[PDB]
Amino acid sequence: PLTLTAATTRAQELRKQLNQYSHEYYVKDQPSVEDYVYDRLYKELVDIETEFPDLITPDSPTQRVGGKVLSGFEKAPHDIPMYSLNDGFSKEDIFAFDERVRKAIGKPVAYCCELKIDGLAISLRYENGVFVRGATRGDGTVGENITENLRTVRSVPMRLTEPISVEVRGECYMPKQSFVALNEEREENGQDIFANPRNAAAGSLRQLDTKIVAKRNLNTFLYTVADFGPMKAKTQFEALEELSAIGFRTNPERQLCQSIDEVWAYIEEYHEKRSTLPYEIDGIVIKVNEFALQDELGFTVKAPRWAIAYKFP
Ligand SMILES: CC(C)(CNC(=O)c1ccc(Oc2ccccc2)cc1)c1ccc2c(N)nc(N)nc2n1
Ligand SMILES: NC(=O)c1ccc[n+]([C@@H]2O[C@H](COP(=O)(O)O)[C@@H](O)[C@H]2O)c1
Repeated sequence: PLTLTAATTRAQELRKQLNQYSHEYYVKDQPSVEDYVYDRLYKELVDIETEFPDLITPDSPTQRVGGKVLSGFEKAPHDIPMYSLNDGFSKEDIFAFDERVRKAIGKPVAYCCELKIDGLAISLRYENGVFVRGATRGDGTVGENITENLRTVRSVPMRLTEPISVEVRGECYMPKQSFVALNEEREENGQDIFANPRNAAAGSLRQLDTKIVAKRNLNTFLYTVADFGPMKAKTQFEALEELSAIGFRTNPERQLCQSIDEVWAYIEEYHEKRSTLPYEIDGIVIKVNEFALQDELGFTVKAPRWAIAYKFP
């Protein structure tokens, strides 16, 4: 019953179908099929892999549960630095930022506005569509290679929609509910609770046992293209849409603003919706939308001159 030949073909069918369902469930936050449909196919795949372990692949959904236990993390260089952001705290700071931008560019400019997610910055590298390296930001030029841990974060694709080679960046965070649940479990086990979601996500990704990480319910929001590869985006808003197109999870609250006044309205809007979000945010990030204009503004030693983070008090 069921030969290696038949199982080999069936395994790929299952991985493709299950991965599509996972993409819808974890990346789109909108499943198409009921859980039992996914569970049935998943069990079939588990049976095939148990019978023929050689059919297990890096992109099989069964690998999300982890298993490897590292002795420590290897250094993860960032040839393209992961910059920090300059901060603003008042309406004055924001309009001041706009003034400097207009002074340098010589004309009004559009701004892509995004929410600043309270989590840990991460870099994801793909070669021919295959996930090959996951890394923390560290000090900006050198972080930690946490590839194995990130393989367990359900929203991180193991194989992209297109076999392209790129490096993208974003935030890995822990949703409020999972943060609450985790602290309750720690209280039950006599452990020190995490002070906030940020520390919980950072501590989770520092865990050497991938099995533990797999149960931490971490999620992601990607917003930066570091190595474009064949990507076509020419603006940040376009980049966000393209990141979504190739398979990554992006934050849906993004908005392209045609004026600094629209920018401030965005800030006021989400400062109010803040408590309603399933994840914590420490602010709003405002970026000159056009890459050509970002290039003109350049970077300071620490951050780009074309973006600013409005921090909530
Ligand atoms: C804007 C940027 C600083 C990312 N960008 C970069 O790090 C970056 C780095 C080299 C770049 O270009 C170079 C490429 C090669 C060599 C030198 C520069 C361009 C952007 C940033 C930082 C933190 C963010 C955050 N917490 N939330 C959101 N929503 N957005 C954020 N955006
Ligand atoms: N309906 C779907 O498309 C879908 C996809 C992935 C996981 N799930 C559910 O998520 C839970 C965890 O499953 P995984 O650990 O395999 O990701 C299960 O309860 C499963 O049914 C549902």
